[PDB]
Amino acid sequence: MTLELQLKHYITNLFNLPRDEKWECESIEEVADDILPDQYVRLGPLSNKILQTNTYYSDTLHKSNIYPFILYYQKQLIAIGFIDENHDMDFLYLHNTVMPLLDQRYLLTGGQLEHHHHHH
Repeated sequence: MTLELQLKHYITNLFNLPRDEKWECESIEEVADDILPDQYVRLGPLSNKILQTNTYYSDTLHKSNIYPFILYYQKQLIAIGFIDENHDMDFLYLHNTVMPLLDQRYLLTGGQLEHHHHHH
């Protein structure tokens, strides 16, 4: 039920990349504003805050040009996201220090393409 495990499975399932391939974790201190867009850090408390970001890089991730990372502060998950080839920012779990803004479990595990009706 680990959040990091779901993130690895979610990313691998998204591009259908080998799940038996382990990546290399890199621990470095980065500013939320430098990484996350100003749209989510226009004036938020994460302004000039140094959050520990764990970026993972492997042969599959490097080949697909995908840079996945997890943001946490004081041993606490703050937000999760990865950058695809389209440079588009994909957020699977957003949780600010004060209160969370966006948090959808379906997106995190990848909701179906339709769930409005099924009883039929």
